[PDB]
Amino acid sequence: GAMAPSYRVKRMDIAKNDEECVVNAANPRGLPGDGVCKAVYKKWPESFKNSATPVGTAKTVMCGTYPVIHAVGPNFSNYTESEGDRELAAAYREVAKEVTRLGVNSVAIPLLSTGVYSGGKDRLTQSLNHLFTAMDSTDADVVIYCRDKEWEKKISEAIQMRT
Ligand SMILES: Nc1nc2ccc(F)cc2s1
Ligand SMILES: [Cl-]
Ligand SMILES: [Cl-]
Repeated sequence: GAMAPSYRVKRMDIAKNDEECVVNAANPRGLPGDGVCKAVYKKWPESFKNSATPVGTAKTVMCGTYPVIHAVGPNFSNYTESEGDRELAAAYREVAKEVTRLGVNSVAIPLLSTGVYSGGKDRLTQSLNHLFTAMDSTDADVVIYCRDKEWEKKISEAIQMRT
């Protein structure tokens, strides 16, 4: 793992990450989708061979030797707040298992269920806290990707708060 495991946040295209593997905010059917999922499809299209997986799970497919971890957050349009929250926590726990199995020293990760799966709500804090619960016990350097200038500030603050 990383010598001093850390969290960082960058405001850029996750398709341009400088990490040893990437987490896709995937749909359950392995379709190209939109947002992060569309950029991942354009950069690593080979990774979508048999990528379909249920909500609350993660499935890794290699693009050459570069791992793409397809993590399926819930669509809060379809789920109750209670069941959506349980599936969102589960998806990040499956990501932590896959990152550990792969033996990577770093991972690029988006906030799951915060874009077109958010059901039109701000889920920054909900999704980030589930990311921390899952990844805190791993020793990989985690680099969180966002697009919004205000989200970059709010994620940076939440990382710095814990030290
Ligand atoms: N290509 C893209 N990368 C990201 C990374 C984070 C994000 F929130 C949106 C996008 S769209
Ligand atoms: Cl960029
Ligand atoms: Cl999303």
